[PDB]
Order: sequence, then structure tokens, then C-alpha cells
Amino acid sequence: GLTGKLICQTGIKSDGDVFHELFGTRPHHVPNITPANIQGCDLHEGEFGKVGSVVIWNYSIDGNAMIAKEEIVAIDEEDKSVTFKVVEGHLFEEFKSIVFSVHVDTKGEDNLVTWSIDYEKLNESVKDPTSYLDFLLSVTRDIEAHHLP
Repeated sequence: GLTGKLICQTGIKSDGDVFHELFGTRPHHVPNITPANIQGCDLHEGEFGKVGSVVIWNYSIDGNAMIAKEEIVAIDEEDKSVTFKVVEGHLFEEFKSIVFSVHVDTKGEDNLVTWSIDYEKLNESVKDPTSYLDFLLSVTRDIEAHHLP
């Protein structure tokens, strides 16, 4: 009753590999590219690019500042996927667990970015976090504009 999943898919015109590796090996560059959405990304444990690394994200939705500490639980080169599990922060005011994954599909002509949000609400009154899809699309658009020469 408390579990849900939200997915958004959108095209990018920029290089898909570069988009994947931004998240997979260069997540600390994200704030520099989408500063209205993401203000910081600090390495807390481990090393950038490795499974089990932990980063602290400083970000904003609707003008409110928030913090998420996240473990990189999966990085797959073939699927061009990176999975970030929240382990502390604002979102644990609402969710028992919440995991963000980004996949890039570069087959064929048109690159597709897919963001998934997999979560368990603390209780049934918690809202499904659809505002995070609008955040992830904004981040995605900003990355695409930055990477297009």
C-alpha cells in the first residue's frame, strides 16, 4: 500500500554517453551545469565513479533548500544506468526508502533519458513525489543545453 514507482522519459539531442558519465563518474559537476536546481554535490565516502560511493546533494524545489545523502548502488556501462539510493535527508520526512535511477538509451537516431523513482511512503497520507519528476526533467534539460555545442 505504501510502495510506488514514477517514471519520466524524454529525448536528448546531446551526447548520451557524456550524459551517462556525468552522473556515473562526474556527479560533482552537476551543480555547475544546473545551479538553479542543484547547488552542491560533495563526496562523503568512497570515490567518484565507484559503486558504494556516497555523495551529499544540496538542491532546491520550489525555492526550498533540501539535502539528500545518497549511495551510488549501481553503475552499469551497457545500460548506461546509474542508481542513487537516499540514505539520509529531507526526503526521509516522507519516505521509508526512495531510489533514483537514470538510464540512457542511445540506440538508433534518438537518445532517450529515463528517470525512475522507486519509493515506500512512511504512511498513506504521504503524496507520491511527482514534483521530483519535474525536477529531474529540468535537470535533464539544463544538462542537454550545456552539452550541445
